Amino acid sequence: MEHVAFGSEDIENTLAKMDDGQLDGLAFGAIQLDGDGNILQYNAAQGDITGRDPKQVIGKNFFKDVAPCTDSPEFYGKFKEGVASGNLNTMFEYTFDYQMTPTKVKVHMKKALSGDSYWVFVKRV
Ligand SMILES: *C(=O)/C=C/c1ccc(O)cc1
Repeated sequence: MEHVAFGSEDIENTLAKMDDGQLDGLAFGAIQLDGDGNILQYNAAQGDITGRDPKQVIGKNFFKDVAPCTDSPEFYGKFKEGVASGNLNTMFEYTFDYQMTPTKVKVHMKKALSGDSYWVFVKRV
């Protein structure tokens, strides 16, 4: 288990060290996206929240294919503004309801420390 709190101020520094197995040790869902929204990493906690099988969604586009209910100004619009700006740090509640029981969550999106990739962190509320 990786001991990291959801919403921590320096979360991007702490998760910069994590391979897929380490990410699977977190208490919350974690997705790493490229600037187009393609999934680079998707952890076990996230799959428990959403029902998706992690290795099956890596490589898919989060907004176009996996999570169309997030293709909205309230989620994807924030993401793409942050990619365009090169800076992103926002936390909001959302409901995931595509081919699943509607599930209310808290989402924290934050630009990764290095390069140009973006974290999406999720926990139940
Ligand atoms: C709405 O379509 C939400 C879907 C969803 C959210 C998060 C995931 O990791 C997978 C699917």
